[PDB]
Amino acid sequence: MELSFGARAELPRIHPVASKLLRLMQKKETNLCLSADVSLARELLQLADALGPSICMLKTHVDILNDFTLDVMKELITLAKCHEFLIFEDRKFADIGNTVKKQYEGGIFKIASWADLVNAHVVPGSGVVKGLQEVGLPLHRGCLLIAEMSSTGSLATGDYTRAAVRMAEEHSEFVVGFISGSRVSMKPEFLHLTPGVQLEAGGDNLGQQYNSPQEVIGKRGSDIIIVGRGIISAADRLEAAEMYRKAAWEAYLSRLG
Amino acid sequence: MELSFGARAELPRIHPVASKLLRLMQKKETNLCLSADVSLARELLQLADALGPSICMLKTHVDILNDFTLDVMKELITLAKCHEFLIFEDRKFADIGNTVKKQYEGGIFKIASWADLVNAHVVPGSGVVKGLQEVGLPLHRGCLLIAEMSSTGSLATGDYTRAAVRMAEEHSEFVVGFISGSRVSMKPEFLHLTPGVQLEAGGDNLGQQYNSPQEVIGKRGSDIIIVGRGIISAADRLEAAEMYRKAAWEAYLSRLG
Ligand SMILES: *c1cc(=O)[nH]c(=O)n1[C@@H]1O[C@H](COP(=O)(O)O)[C@@H](O)[C@H]1O
Ligand SMILES: *c1cc(=O)[nH]c(=O)n1[C@@H]1O[C@H](COP(=O)(O)O)[C@@H](O)[C@H]1O
Repeated sequence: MELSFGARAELPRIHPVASKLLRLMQKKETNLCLSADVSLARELLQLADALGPSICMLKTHVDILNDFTLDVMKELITLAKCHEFLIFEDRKFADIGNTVKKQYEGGIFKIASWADLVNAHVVPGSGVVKGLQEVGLPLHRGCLLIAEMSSTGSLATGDYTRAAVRMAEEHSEFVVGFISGSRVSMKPEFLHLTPGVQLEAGGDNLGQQYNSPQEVIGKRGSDIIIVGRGIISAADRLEAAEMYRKAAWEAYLSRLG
Repeated sequence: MELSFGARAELPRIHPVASKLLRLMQKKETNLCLSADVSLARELLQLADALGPSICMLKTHVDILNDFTLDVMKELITLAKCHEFLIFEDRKFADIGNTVKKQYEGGIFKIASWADLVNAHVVPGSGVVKGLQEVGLPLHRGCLLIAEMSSTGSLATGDYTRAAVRMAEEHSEFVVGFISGSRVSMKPEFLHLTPGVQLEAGGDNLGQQYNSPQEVIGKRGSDIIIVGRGIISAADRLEAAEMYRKAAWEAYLSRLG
């Protein structure tokens, strides 16, 4: 039984961060996350401002920003509130719990202070989630677990993916969904976000593989497309964003009815 | 037909970085890597200077340093050159090749500019290594692949571990060995480095598990122990470093002869 984003936002077990997201997806008619894979703060903020209306989420790699400061992140928060989107830092945590706790809270980035969402690899075992949760819980943050990857030779398959699902189910106070290539849980309170998305067929020269929004959202039952180069490489990033938005939104609408 | 570290340093297929490491290990009689898990530059630099003579390597998490600057790294390299140890950034890369390339070279940290060694998880497939190599090779760097993890519930087992070994063999120009709990490769040009080490049985509250140096080096056939809290939390960190060095060194001597 397929529910709209708006209905899912009111599910009994839903995390407030997942609720917030689903509500804005419904309101704005977007299930598109911009992967803002740029090196300049000015470009990041210019993309966030311009594309903000078209997106439900902006995904960051702050460790690639040459001119990162916390003040940059303050302005990004301002744009996120204005345009109504979540910020997701794609840190892809993959260490022991005691370490990831500090990497999340601390250092120069202070990721927990500005990121609504983060993600973690499950390879280290559930300790990884426990450590993140000690930081994220009071801050009303959420976490996505990496159940599958988009890249060639990914080992995130079979029993590995199944472990990802179990680990999410067991930490549903904090874990709000998955990075995956398709639906991996049947629990509707879980979000499925899918990278490796482009309109055109292809890949890159470093193992990345692309599937279309229609395939990912429509056929494979994912919720949100994550799109970097498909948009960022365009001349007009706004036009490209709208193209991806409409593709993902209509694929979603068709699955519902 | 087990060779000494000194002999392994001279193997025809040895990587230059491994060779440099192996030689200093023999020279200093140390197969101990300090995990310098601290939040202040001053403390990182003080531990490096004080414990430098006892260690073959210093493992960093730069993303937990509250006051990182490239100047702090410049100074660490000075100490590394003085005391003769390598710098290993435990970045645990776990993303697509295109992304890790930028995370390794770029951002605020510019890891490749100062870390002799980095490590990577094998979960994304070989693209993760291809991406890092692009930066690492011109900069005369090495990489370790994470074949096993020390934490409870680790998924880095069986076929995954085998996959890591194959990936290293196929990228021997850049990959110099492993993060593992035991010997995973029969090829003597590869290093094995083992975290999750303390003299006493136990663990932490967040899934870390400990085995002793004699167990790891002696019975399980690893080359180097990685030790954080076992040293840093001791009252006397110098004496602590010396105990771990002597344990790991003796264990190595015994396995050899
Ligand atoms: C993370 C996990 C994964 O399985 N695949 C990924 O590509 N990523 C990240 O998503 C973005 C993909 O961007 P693009 O191929 O659309 O440009 C990227 O930031 C990568 O790190
Ligand atoms: C990395 C990989 C692994 O399998 N286990 C690990 O513990 N780590 C890193 O090694 C250090 C262990 O420190 P300690 O338990 O001796 O204090 C730590 O920096 C962890 O991130």
